Amino acid sequence: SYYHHLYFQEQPLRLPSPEVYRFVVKDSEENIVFEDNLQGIPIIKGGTVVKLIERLTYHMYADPNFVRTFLTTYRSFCKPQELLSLLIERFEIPEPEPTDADKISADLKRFRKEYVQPVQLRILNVFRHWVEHHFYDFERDLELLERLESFISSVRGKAMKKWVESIAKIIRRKKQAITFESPPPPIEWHISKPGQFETFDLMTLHPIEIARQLTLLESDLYRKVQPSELVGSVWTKEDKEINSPNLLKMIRHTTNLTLWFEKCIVEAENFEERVAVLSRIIEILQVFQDLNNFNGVLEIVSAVNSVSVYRLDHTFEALQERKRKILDEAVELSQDHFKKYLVKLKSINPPCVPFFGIYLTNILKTEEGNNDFLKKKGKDLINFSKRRKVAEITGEIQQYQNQPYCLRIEPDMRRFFENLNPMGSASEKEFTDYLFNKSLEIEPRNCKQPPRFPRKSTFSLKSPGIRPN
Ligand SMILES: C[C@H]1CN(c2nc(Nc3ccc(O)cc3)nc3ccccc23)CCCN1
Repeated sequence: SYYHHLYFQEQPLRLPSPEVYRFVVKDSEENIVFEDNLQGIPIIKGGTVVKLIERLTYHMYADPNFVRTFLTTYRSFCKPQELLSLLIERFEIPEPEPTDADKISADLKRFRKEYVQPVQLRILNVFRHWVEHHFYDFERDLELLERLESFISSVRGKAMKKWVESIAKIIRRKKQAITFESPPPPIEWHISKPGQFETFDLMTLHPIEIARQLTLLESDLYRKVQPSELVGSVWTKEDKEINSPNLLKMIRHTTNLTLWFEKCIVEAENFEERVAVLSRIIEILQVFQDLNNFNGVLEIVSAVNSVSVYRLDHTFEALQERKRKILDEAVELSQDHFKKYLVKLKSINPPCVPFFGIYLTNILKTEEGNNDFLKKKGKDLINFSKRRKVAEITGEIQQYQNQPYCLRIEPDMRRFFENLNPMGSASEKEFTDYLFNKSLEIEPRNCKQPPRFPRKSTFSLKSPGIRPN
């Protein structure tokens, strides 16, 4: 009564009624649309969530690319509990009502072999991919895992036991949860010595080791970001702390470090000390560059572009020309929408830390420039092509996440950079206003030379340089 729709048309497969199994409703413009201008598997443009689930577990062929993109992006259109219920509903396939003749027929044998078993195995593959690559869904919702484990314990049949045991094995391993191929260089120390963590500061630590330790820290933060933290702009929305925890740590580290570089410059009231502070920051930038940490490079560029720093003409003119040329070459990476940076990224060799902000910007642009739904007369369809476009960008982020640095962690220095709090008790607005007022104090408008302020420390301003020892 219901049927599934090259050089010969074979007999149609008989299916159960949609009244008892939602997924066999005929495809139409009102429930699924394909990228027909794009090219063996048809590319899904959008559909109802029921049709997306049907195609996620399609009986005719496997679709690994859709499975991957779906499981990365589905939270922007479907809740995890809802997804599990839909997959279970998909699994529990009723057989077509036997005709007066059946009351095993050839049609029913076809149905179990061509439809039921393939769809059920597709679902088990989706479960496997789900727990393998998105197990945080199950850490975040213990009931979701209980439902899944209970369901797979109900799956009968020798043919499916190996899939069930493969899923259970992954769950087992997930619930349970540094070597060097060549010797990392010795940790570098300047004025602050090992263990003296209360004296740690921008000018007392070694500029080489500041850049190394910030690079190890930023590499770790970058590596831990999952693509679903970026989908649907969830890191800016209500539940951001639950849905984007690693992304937020990355963003907040960058905010704090950029403000700290600004603070170090503007609070150096003594002119010669401030020029030495800026010069040291440029040396840290150089080492970031040597390490291919372009996140760190552009954090420093961002800091010197802050108004309170940028307006310090006397400080930039007092820089050695050699320091000026290094700074300005890095600033030019960012110009014309990061043209030169993007050329450099495509050519570098690992390990590296890419500039994270450009991905965030491109995802926000894509989220804003595409509608979540395709508009229909009846129920509007989920715009899946939008999610694919976002997944393309998150796929780029992941290329650089398995690239460890041959550098030794310094635990005290790592804690120092994890605990930076340049704002004190000020709000961001208060702190920004404070920095600008301090800028005005240390280089007043139209001063022909900066006023004299006392030196802040009694140490040499001389850098140890960026040659490793
Ligand atoms: C004279 C500038 C001062 N300045 C900067 N100068 C330079 N380079 C520079 C070239 C020639 C020179 O004689 C001295 C410095 N690089 C920067 C990089 C990041 C932020 C600001 C600046 C800030 C205001 C613009 N006017």
